[PDB]
Amino acid sequence: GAMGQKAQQKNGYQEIRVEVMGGYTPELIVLKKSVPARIVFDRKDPSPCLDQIVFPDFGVHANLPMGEEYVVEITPEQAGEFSFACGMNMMHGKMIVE
Repeated sequence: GAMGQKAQQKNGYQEIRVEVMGGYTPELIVLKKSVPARIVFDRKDPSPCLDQIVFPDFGVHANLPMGEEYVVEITPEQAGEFSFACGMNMMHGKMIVE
């Protein structure tokens, strides 16, 4: 039942809305390669483990505003299995670049 979510392809860039409520809604986000992609993190739950988000495969660390959405713009120049989480051995977020 662990199905992934495909991001929407816009005019030259991709976008995906990740509903943050007790965890990450889209367990695995699928995106293309060599294309600018933005991840929209909508904070619905004021969970402490969801206060900050860091991409260990991109080197991007940002904070999420409660009651609002924070977008992370990245450029996947390599095809493979990527991931995102908060802290270390916690949360669950995967990304697949074609």
